[PDB]
Amino acid sequence: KNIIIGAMTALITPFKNGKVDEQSYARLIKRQIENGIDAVVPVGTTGESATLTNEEHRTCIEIAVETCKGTKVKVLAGAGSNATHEAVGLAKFAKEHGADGILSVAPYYNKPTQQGLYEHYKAIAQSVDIPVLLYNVPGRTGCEISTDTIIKLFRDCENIYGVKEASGNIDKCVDLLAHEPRMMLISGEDAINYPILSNGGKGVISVTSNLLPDMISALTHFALDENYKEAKKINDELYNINKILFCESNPIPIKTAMYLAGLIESLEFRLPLCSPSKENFAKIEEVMKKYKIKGF
Amino acid sequence: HHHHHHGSMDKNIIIGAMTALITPFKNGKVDEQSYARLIKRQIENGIDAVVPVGTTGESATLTNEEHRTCIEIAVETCKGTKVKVLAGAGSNATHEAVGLAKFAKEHGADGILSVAPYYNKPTQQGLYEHYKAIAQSVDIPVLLYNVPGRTGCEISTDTIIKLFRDCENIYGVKEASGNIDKCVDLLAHEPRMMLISGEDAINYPILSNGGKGVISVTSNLLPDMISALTHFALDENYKEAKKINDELYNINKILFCESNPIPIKTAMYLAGLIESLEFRLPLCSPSKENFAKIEEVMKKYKIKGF
Amino acid sequence: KNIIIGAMTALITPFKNGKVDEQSYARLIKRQIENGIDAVVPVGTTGESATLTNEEHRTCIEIAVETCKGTKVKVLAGAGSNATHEAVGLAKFAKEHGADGILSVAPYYNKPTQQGLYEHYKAIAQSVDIPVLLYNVPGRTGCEISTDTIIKLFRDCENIYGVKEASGNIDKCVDLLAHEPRMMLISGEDAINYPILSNGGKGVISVTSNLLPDMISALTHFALDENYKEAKKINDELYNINKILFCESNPIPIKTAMYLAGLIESLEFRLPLCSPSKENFAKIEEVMKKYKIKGF
Amino acid sequence: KNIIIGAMTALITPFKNGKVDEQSYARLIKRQIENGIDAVVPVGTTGESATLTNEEHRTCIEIAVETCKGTKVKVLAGAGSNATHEAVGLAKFAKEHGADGILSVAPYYNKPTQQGLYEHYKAIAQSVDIPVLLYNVPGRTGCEISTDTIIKLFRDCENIYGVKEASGNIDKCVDLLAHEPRMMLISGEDAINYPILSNGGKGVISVTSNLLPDMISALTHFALDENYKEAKKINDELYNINKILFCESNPIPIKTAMYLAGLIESLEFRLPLCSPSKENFAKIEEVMKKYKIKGF
Ligand SMILES: N[C@@H](CCCC[NH3+])C(=O)O
Ligand SMILES: N[C@@H](CCCC[NH3+])C(=O)O
Ligand SMILES: N[C@@H](CCCC[NH3+])C(=O)O
Ligand SMILES: N[C@@H](CCCC[NH3+])C(=O)O
Ligand SMILES: [Mg+2]
Ligand SMILES: [Mg+2]
Ligand SMILES: [Mg+2]
Ligand SMILES: [Mg+2]
Ligand SMILES: [Mg+2]
Ligand SMILES: [Mg+2]
Ligand SMILES: [Mg+2]
Ligand SMILES: [Mg+2]
Ligand SMILES: [Mg+2]
Ligand SMILES: [Mg+2]
Repeated sequence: KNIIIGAMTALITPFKNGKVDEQSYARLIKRQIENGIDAVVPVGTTGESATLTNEEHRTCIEIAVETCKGTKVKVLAGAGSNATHEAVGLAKFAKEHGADGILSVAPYYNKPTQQGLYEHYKAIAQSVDIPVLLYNVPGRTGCEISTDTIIKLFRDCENIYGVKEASGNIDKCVDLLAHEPRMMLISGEDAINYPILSNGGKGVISVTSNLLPDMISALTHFALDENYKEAKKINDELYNINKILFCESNPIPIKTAMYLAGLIESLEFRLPLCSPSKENFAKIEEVMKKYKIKGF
Repeated sequence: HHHHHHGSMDKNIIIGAMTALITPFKNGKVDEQSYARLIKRQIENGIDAVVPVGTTGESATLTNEEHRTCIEIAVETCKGTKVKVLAGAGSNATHEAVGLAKFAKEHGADGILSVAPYYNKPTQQGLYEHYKAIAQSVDIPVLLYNVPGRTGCEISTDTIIKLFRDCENIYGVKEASGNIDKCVDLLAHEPRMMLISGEDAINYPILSNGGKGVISVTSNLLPDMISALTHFALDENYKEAKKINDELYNINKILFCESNPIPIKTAMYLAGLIESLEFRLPLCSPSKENFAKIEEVMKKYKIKGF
Repeated sequence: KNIIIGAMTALITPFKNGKVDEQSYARLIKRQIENGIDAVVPVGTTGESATLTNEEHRTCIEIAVETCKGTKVKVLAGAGSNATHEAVGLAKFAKEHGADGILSVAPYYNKPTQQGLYEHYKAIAQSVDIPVLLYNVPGRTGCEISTDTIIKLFRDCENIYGVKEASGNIDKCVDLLAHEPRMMLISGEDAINYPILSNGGKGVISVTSNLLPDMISALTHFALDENYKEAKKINDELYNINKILFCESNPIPIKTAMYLAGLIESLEFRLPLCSPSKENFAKIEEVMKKYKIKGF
Repeated sequence: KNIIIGAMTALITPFKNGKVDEQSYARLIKRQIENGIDAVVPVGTTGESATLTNEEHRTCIEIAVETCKGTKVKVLAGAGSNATHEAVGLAKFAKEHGADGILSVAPYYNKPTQQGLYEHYKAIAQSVDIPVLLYNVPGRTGCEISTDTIIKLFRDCENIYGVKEASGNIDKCVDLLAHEPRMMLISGEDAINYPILSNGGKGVISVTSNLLPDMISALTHFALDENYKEAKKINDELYNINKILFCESNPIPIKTAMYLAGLIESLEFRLPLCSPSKENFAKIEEVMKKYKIKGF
């Protein structure tokens, strides 16, 4: 099986005058590459998938692919949708425009059954010939991909090689790798990156790495080298910033932090996302003071 | 200039017994001629309003063109009758929801339903700005829609009341949260709003506390019973309304043994009201066990034909 | 069946120098009788069941029985326990000492199965010949008595006549009375007293009635006569105090309010229960100013 | 601080004819000592604390103390209660009768505030001079000891040295040891024993070790010696039995399994606990067949 693992960043999407700032997007991706990141994920939840147009979603995949040329860094394109026909179209676009793989979030809002989830992902995997990583985040979608469904998809479909888990459920992470140890479990919760890696997870798809790419990369690579002491030391040091980046719904805090660090020009969202409360803005600024934030 | 005193300024409303219409498919396309026939069946069985393309209508998997087409068919079919069209126009992107709202206005809908943004979990401030922009885009009634089990977010009682008091067109909320405490909270602090039940099994408890209508899944199958329940309740004949709500519990519950609208489409198919048990992925046929369970509950109810 | 319905009060237990103030207990119950209450419940959760000794628990049942002699008010003695042999002993004491019926909370902490709950209540009901009211409060016990178990118990044991529901689940209340309309459903959540009664419930067991017995009494009797408009008006007017009485864990706010109204001499709890925060103390006082509180 | 760490067993309490089988209890403890277990915990939830009399609870502490005398195995006596005066009395008994420390579950059913929890445990810790381990299990108690309260108690009272966590929340486990790495975090959920130990936890209090003391012992000692690969291997191999032992509420499955293994003479509980369902009886019987169960 082809795989995409290691330290990965769920990229924020910067706006200027309501438009995607395509030149700041490329600059932010190069900053990730230059700080030890193994792959980048354009247009996930962190990238404001919901409020981009279909053209804008596709444009950001192209920029990521272009920016990573000549490097070892891969593009795991965000291509999920709650409509199977939309998700297949995004999968085919990413394949035909040079992405190395795709991420595929579980359908949100319409709550498919486990059978429907299996048929949803089977259609996606049959549409392309590049790796497909499942993405489970029940707090946002309203549904859960069960362990049985995940494992069945891993064994029945060639391109499906693992799952990104954002469920705060370490028991399920043990369940997954105890019954299918060949799968690639990827952490989708920054605060518990180390516990997932220490149980055999093979990477992270990170919000914090937008701000601190070198620290997330070092944490992951320490763990992959079985230097558990050093990986845990970074995970413990990062807890305070990992928590404050979710005081409000992601990506509101991380964009606030990137703005306070001078890495994005303006603190701009697309509705229904908005600026954080003045209280939480001050809380984020205060937590940041304990970390050394790399520039460009 | 904006202000905070819209509560008692005359708000156009859409209340009574309302149906969240299923969307029939034929060879993967919207069966536009079965859609019109089903809406006419609703009109002839005492329903006061219809809601095209909600969650029950598989809004998520329809294209933008198909979503707009189904609103047009509903508007056309209810012309010359007392039945209103409350167009489903929600989106998790504010610019999409504004575009749908303006479409519904410009093509003759009587009002709009607007679900709270799903998946991206906006803050209460974000929800306020989301709804504020939608309501300022049109001049027809806007009913908020709270269903946290599907969206991942909740519109607070405080936010709902602020929107009611700050914007002219927001006139109430459809609640699908299984939280009768919140329903008491809403009408005790803002009794001028229209609380609409979005949970069939508890239609009567919501109406008995001052709710003014239902937006029902069960009425797809049994429109006469849901309409009679509501009109009994609106006339304060609570004994007869409760008697029907009790009779419908078994079917109200079994219609969610799997995720709506999988059971209701199965039942409409078992009743001969649609030609195919067709969904758009990721939705699918129910399990064989749940199929039998649905068939088996239906037998105790009288289902009106065409 | 023989039943105990209507407006009922979950009595607070006052302490004086670390012992139960038995003369304040009697004075408080007499205040309930004179303000339209139909029954009183000694030693529930509100009465600090957990921290009373077995002798004090039994003494408090005795005081309630004595005080309601010669009146229309009944005593529904609190007799629950998470050990069946303890719950049987309390039930038999209540019977032998003149209680009109018993309330029996579902076993807490040890989480029995539905089969175990059935055997638990069957042994209790067979031990006495007075009415037994089940009590479901999953947020405190960790278990739920299923609708099926409640209906089975109602139909299989002669003296079990209903359930007190404190689960915030109006769907379950419709389920209960649609499938077994002969049972007595009793509200155990003050804020939704009117919605439960309007669906056919026949009474409440109230925390707020400790402070405002006349208002809860009028609400219940209005509703039982199908004067729903007048009952809803009181339920709506009581929402603010109904909510603030749970700003902290019951019975901390209600005992605070009774002290703030001068109805008890000292604001004393038994650890692990404690006085509320300074802020919540002031918040309860401010909500109270909007209500008419009867004295002695 | 004095501490009690390592691989520990939450002992089942066998009954025979409705009484505690005191000779089987001692025999079971000797089996634990002989399989590398570092300490035993009499009368927890697994020991049916709720349904034992005050005298039976105290007797089982005495049997554990006597059976482990002259050996290296410690006794961490279960002494919790939802009434502070009861918990202090149990704590003093354990001290006066030779226990090495005490475990003290957070108060169940009456839901104290964080301030009440602090005063509850401060009173317990001041009553004795032996180590005190807190016990958080919100699914059974209805309350949670916050990270702040645990750390404050650890820093303010000499005897309080850690917490047994049974909340399925690895984020909280990272939170605890990142802000107070000197405390002893003890796993209270068998399925995730290895992830908690891999983050710096120093022991387990196990249900599964009743049946497989050698395997739980080996898992813990592998982890404490930083052989993470071998500890994970055992944790992964134990997942199936760890899960089936909670198909129904603990200790119903574990007693069933001990009965099926011939380690106790009768499968009898005290109401409200009861035998499992017939299908669940068969399910436990299977999972056991994949494991090698040591005898006496
Ligand atoms: N509002 C749409 C937009 C999708 C286009 C970007 N992926 C959704 O969240 O599904
Ligand atoms: N999957 C998209 C499609 C919307 C198309 C119009 N109903 C969504 O649910 O937002
Ligand atoms: N702590 C004991 C007290 C029993 C005394 C009677 N309520 C319990 O909660 O079960
Ligand atoms: N049922 C009481 C009795 C305890 C006696 C031994 N701790 C309780 O669970 O607290
Ligand atoms: Mg995706
Ligand atoms: Mg700046
Ligand atoms: Mg006409
Ligand atoms: Mg909508
Ligand atoms: Mg107000
Ligand atoms: Mg009781
Ligand atoms: Mg008791
Ligand atoms: Mg009258
Ligand atoms: Mg204990
Ligand atoms: Mg735990």
